[PDB]
Amino acid sequence: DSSRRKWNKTGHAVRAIGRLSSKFNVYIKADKQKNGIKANFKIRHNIEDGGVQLAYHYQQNTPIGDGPVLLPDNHYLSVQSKLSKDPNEKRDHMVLLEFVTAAGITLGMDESKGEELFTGVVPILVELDGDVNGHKFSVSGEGEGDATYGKLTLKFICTTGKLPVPWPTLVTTLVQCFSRYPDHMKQHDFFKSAMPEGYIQERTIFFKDDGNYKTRAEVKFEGDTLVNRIELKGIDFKEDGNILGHKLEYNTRDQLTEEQIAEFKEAFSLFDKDGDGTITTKELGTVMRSLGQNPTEAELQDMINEVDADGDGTIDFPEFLTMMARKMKDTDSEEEIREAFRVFDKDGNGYISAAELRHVMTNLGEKLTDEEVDEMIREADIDGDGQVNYEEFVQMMT
Ligand SMILES: [Ca+2]
Ligand SMILES: [Ca+2]
Ligand SMILES: [Ca+2]
Ligand SMILES: [Ca+2]
Repeated sequence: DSSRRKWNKTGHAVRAIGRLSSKFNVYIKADKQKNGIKANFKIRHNIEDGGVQLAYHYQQNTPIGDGPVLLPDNHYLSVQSKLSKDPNEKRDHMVLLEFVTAAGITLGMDESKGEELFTGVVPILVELDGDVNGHKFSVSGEGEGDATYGKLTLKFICTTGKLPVPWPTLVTTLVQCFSRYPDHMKQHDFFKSAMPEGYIQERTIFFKDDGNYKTRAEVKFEGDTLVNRIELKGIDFKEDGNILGHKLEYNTRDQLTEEQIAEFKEAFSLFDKDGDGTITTKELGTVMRSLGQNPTEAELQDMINEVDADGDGTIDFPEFLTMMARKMKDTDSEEEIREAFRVFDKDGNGYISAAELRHVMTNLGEKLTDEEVDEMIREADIDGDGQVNYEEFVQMMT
């Protein structure tokens, strides 16, 4: 089991570097000329019997009123969503709990008049009129937002009967003014600064190998209620694809196992060489270099920033756990592991020998004995040739 733990560990570190290089958040930038903002992000929709349907989002927001707004430096929003059902509700519907937090600006230490409209709980009304491939529909929703906690609680109904697209594909269209901006980032909250007059939010959402939604929404106060009024047009969908075919998973209740957390702590340790419970840009750097990469300082800083939910400048184990729960496609993961193979196979002969394995594991800070190295080789060596080929490496690293 201990040669297997060493392979487990190594596979997890290789995958961790890939995930630290991926972009899962909502990336916001200023658009000075338009007195607003742009955003881009990808949503990974789980496909019921396996796989991920990507939805590439592009976004622009512009103020409705004439007053000055806050134009942000580059940052992101991190969103966690739960979709559920009301067992009493006979209409086609969705119950949504969401938490949204601004991050991506590094404080490096542990901890608008519009903003005043958000200091407590605010009631919300949502209205959507859609047309996807000529299928006309309407959604109505109501709830509350509490921007102190970044929290949204809403129930939505399809008021025209059965919803012709899956509910998860509408979540992003169905009030980013309820994001929680940390105290060090209040100057960057464009969304609240545009209130009460509000903003227009426009998106195009490209479902890969399928159709697209284009949306236009007005988000503004009407008296004390924050209202999101939306028109959605979807075109070029496949009648048989994941959207019009209802092939998408509703809720992804999918928490990590105890063994998996156990395995992820061992991977964490391989990064956290000083043992202080944190991974710094330097520690990440050292691991990346022993795996044949040459990241710049700014690239290390960006990688940590992508997962540094608390903005303290380092990755702690909870942050690491969130990151390792990030899905990469079966075939994404794949270039990482190929790269790793080429790094392990020092002479490039297509086999990792025991001497080459030792060399790398040592540089990864496992000091192994002659026997421990042969134990690892034997574990992976399916064809018995005494060395590890690509196909055998894949088996161990996945
Ligand atoms: Ca450390
Ligand atoms: Ca952190
Ligand atoms: Ca070799
Ligand atoms: Ca072999």
